[PDB]
Amino acid sequence: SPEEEHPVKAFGWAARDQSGHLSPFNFSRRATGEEDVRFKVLYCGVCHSDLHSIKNDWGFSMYPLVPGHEIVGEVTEVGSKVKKVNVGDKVGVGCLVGACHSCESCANDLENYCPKMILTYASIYHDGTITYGGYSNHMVANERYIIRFPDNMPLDGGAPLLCAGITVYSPLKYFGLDEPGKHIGIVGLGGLGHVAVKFAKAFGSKVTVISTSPSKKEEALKNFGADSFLVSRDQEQMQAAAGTLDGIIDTVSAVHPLLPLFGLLKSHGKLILVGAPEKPLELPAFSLIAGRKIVAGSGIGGMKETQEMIDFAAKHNITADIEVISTDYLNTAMERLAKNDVRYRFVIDVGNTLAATKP
Amino acid sequence: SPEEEHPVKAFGWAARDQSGHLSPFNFSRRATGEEDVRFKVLYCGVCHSDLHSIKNDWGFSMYPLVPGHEIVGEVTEVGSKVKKVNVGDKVGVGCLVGACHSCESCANDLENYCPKMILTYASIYHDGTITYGGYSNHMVANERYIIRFPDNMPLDGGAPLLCAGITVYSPLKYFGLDEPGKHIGIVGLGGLGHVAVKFAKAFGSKVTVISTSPSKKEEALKNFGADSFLVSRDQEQMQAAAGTLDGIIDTVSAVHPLLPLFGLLKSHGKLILVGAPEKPLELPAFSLIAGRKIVAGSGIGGMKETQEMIDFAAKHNITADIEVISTDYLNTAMERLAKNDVRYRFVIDVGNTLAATKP
Ligand SMILES: NC(=O)c1ccc[n+]([C@@H]2O[C@H](COP(=O)([O-])OP(=O)(O)OC[C@H]3O[C@@H](n4cnc5c(N)ncnc54)[C@H](OP(=O)(O)O)[C@@H]3O)[C@@H](O)[C@H]2O)c1
Ligand SMILES: NC(=O)c1ccc[n+]([C@@H]2O[C@H](COP(=O)([O-])OP(=O)(O)OC[C@H]3O[C@@H](n4cnc5c(N)ncnc54)[C@H](OP(=O)(O)O)[C@@H]3O)[C@@H](O)[C@H]2O)c1
Ligand SMILES: [Zn+2]
Ligand SMILES: [Zn+2]
Ligand SMILES: [Zn+2]
Ligand SMILES: [Zn+2]
Repeated sequence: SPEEEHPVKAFGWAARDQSGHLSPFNFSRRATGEEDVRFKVLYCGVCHSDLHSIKNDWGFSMYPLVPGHEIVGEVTEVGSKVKKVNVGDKVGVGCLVGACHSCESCANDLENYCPKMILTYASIYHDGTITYGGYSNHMVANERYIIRFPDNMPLDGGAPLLCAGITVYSPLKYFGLDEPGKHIGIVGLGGLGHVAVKFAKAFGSKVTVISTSPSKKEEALKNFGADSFLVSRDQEQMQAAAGTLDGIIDTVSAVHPLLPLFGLLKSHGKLILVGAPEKPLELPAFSLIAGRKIVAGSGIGGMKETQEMIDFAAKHNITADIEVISTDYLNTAMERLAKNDVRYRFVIDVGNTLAATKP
Repeated sequence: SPEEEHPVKAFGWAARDQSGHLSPFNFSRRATGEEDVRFKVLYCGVCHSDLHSIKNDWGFSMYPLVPGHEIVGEVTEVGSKVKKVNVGDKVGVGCLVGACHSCESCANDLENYCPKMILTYASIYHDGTITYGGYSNHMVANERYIIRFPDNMPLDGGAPLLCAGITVYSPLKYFGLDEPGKHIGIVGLGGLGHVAVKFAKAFGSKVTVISTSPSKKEEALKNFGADSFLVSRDQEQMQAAAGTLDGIIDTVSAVHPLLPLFGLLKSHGKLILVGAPEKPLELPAFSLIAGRKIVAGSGIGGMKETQEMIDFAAKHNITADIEVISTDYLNTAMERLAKNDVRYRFVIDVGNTLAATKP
């Protein structure tokens, strides 16, 4: 049973089937190994991936499932061989908790592209046990997967950077879209989306937000500093912005038309997909052939870059626009997320509200 | 009318509607300008694009339509300003006959990606008249679009290189798939596909052919030098070749599964689409995200590279494997091409059979 699997008792909220209903769940975590860092969870951002997972949208879900991979907390214990962290330090854990550490990808700081990468939740750890996420009281992870939180970085506002942040920061850098002056488009002004605008602006790029929500126009332009706001619903407005973007970061969580997006790209432009739709997208061959355009994918980021990303965010005072919620509000929050009703990221105040939900 | 539009009478075969039925057609071409090169058409390869066009598969077809853009012939007249071409020289014309010549793309020898590029047929020329292709008695084109044919290359066997050849040569070079030690896959062993294998091997790469025709195995391995032949519908064979390719050149002219192709690619692999299916392809976001893979498109090539391509082909004794046909066999040939019944490129013997079809 989950409660007896490991020596240290743990408590959190989990889903038991694809209805995705979350409720109190008792389990356990391994003892602190020599290279392990144990910490009390203070905050955990809510990623749409969490929603996809509890609902089994991708079909890769095993239950019971404890989601959450934008975890921030305070160190309570460290193994005898830990070097970069001390008890009391503020740390975080993203989407990864392990990898093989013996392949070219891992050697090149790309644990995220390791064929044996281990996800923070819904995966199998090196000890053969299921991984449980951040919607819980405490966490333990190997030092290589521990992110050191900057002193000038709010614990709640910076939590989403652990997944949303690195996921958009990584491709902007890798695909050479972080050049000042370049025109970058962001599709879907949601969790990853609004954070992507912030990073793009910090890199000095001109940003165009492509959205299905006219109500987000003022916030996109006046608060996030987007240079242009396009409603994908408006074919008229889209055509007027034809061939204006050097690259696009698409964060849409559902199947959506790609044709219009390629139209916004300049010759040789790049469309980067980071959203994880449940089903395949439509790709018009002509959209790529005419202008030698590219469509690529990107997943989170390696551990080294994740730390570099949070260090950059702290220097540029970048944080997510969050709505802090109590643990018992999780099911309502999940429905609001499904209905595009959050501006722009939910963050669970685990440290102050989880304990009270114990039956 | 086509016959009165220009001063020089011309004769060829054209389609009048989406049925694609080809028959004798009288038209005309402009007088030889100061920078123009006029030549008698000796051969014209039959590209599947010709088939797509006459059947109006893409919807951009204007009728009457004279296809053909793998044109080879002998110069009969040259303008006073022509610098490198002389009467009697063997020359060729590919998919392009013009561009703006005042933009960045043109300046970078990429007339093919110029927004005002002018296709050899079914386009509008600088004088506002419709362009007619190589299924005709003679051709006239500005010197910048004239390819100088190498002395050691057959006029018929080399004709297909003008479109099929440059189209596969360009991406191999551009996406860095032209190096020994690289394992490349070619999807669809047809007109473009078989020439692609030849160039790939000439570059020194290891080549895997992915086909739906098992009868093509022997020719692929024995004649073209492919190192591996995979039947795309054989899941077991495809599975065993998982993650072995650095890149893939997809020439398929119809909708086909991309998921299996992504499976063959190594991490960070590139899938290059050159085939032009009318309907959209299915693109699973996870196929790109898991491994940071790319799908790109490529169209023919610029004039500078087209000349470099044919020179490279001549140096390596590369030619298309053709079936020479008489002009009056065109409708039967189009039916066979539609049914994937040619090994591997039809080439019209215009110089010896076109005139005979004049009533
Ligand atoms: N690959 C990776 O590494 C990675 C990492 C984290 C998350 N993801 C994935 O990225 C996606 C977004 O996550 P979030 O956490 O950013 O989600 P979110 O907060 O729900 O934001 C998605 C944003 O997209 C738009 N959208 C939703 N449904 C749409 C539809 N049917 N058509 C067009 N636009 C639609 C909305 O923006 P508008 O109101 O502006 O239209 C919505 O605000 C999820 O699929 C998630 O699993 C991938
Ligand atoms: N973008 C550009 O610059 C450019 C330039 C020239 C041509 N093209 C386009 O490239 C495509 C190929 O032209 P070709 O002239 O090379 O054509 P082709 O000679 O007909 O060859 C297409 C080859 O693909 C495969 N194929 C056909 N139907 C298929 C199906 N339903 N499923 C899977 N494979 C299929 C067959 O190979 P197997 O027998 O091995 O399966 C066929 O031999 C056309 O769409 C053409 O318009 C693009
Ligand atoms: Zn996430
Ligand atoms: Zn590894
Ligand atoms: Zn062609
Ligand atoms: Zn131009």
